[PDB]
Amino acid sequence: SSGQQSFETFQEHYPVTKATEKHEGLIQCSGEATYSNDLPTQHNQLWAAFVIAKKVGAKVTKVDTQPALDLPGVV
Amino acid sequence: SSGQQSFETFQEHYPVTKATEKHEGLIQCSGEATYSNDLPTQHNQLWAAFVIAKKVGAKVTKVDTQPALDLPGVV
Repeated sequence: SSGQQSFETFQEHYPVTKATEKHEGLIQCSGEATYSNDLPTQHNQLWAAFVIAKKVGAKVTKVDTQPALDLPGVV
Repeated sequence: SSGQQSFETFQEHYPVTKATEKHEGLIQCSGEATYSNDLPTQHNQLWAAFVIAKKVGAKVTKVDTQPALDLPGVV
């Protein structure tokens, strides 16, 4: 595969209309850049996941959490 | 021991000139209030302490760190 790019730049507006690397390009590539879940480990942190309904049009009348809570580390 | 306080308060400027509790008062007393060293444990964190000179007007000609770096956990 290959690409070609054709465009104009205007030095008289520089740095605007200049073709540049991304503001965060290097930190993105090095793994320095942080996202939401890159927050360090907090003491007593837990993780969440949804419990879902699978029966369209039905109503949930009873929920048994015991099989989940029997696993050590489920809170 | 005992104290007395005498002061004016100006209802027309309220809440300016009102005698109130501190903005942070309850969190300061509960231990919810955070100061610089209440920042959570960070991964790979170390603690610093100063090594000090004890001989005024002398020059330090040699530093032997090996007795310190011999202790596990000194980096």
